[PDB]
Amino acid sequence: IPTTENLYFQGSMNIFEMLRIDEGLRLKIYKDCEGYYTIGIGHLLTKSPDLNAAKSELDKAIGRNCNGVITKDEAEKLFNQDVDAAVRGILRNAKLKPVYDSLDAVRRCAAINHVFQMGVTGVAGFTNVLRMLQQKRWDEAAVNLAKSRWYNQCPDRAKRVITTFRTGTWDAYKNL
Repeated sequence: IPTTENLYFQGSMNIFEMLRIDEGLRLKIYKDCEGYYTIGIGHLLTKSPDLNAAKSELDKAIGRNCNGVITKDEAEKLFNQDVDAAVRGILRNAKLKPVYDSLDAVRRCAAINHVFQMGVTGVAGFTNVLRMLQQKRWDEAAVNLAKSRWYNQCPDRAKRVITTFRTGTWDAYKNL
């Protein structure tokens, strides 16, 4: 039985806290599970193997000379920008918006997370999953998500998102 504290947990979770868990928080340029230069909270700098391109993109995104290092406040501002971009990317897209609209609040967070991670065209190409979600076929959607390269090449970053699509609860984010 959920305790009073347990019942409060869902109000502490939102898309920012969700992606923060999946992406982590790093103040220095690093390589993600696919070897792509990344910083902050899952901000992909470039797909280039050239660290110099990544640092260039960094200074562009932050607006100062960073030399590969940012502050927590800066990470958070960039993260906020990226979350907004993912939400906007869903809402303007004729394929993703109807699916998003059909989902409950927690699965909506999973959708924004999915888009943040894969980008709009990658997600919008998941024809079967999108249909399953619209039809509330949660088990099937989750099994199909678990076939994707997105999940399989980097399972720890995607696994909680898939669980959340399956359940529409925050359970995968409890007890880290």
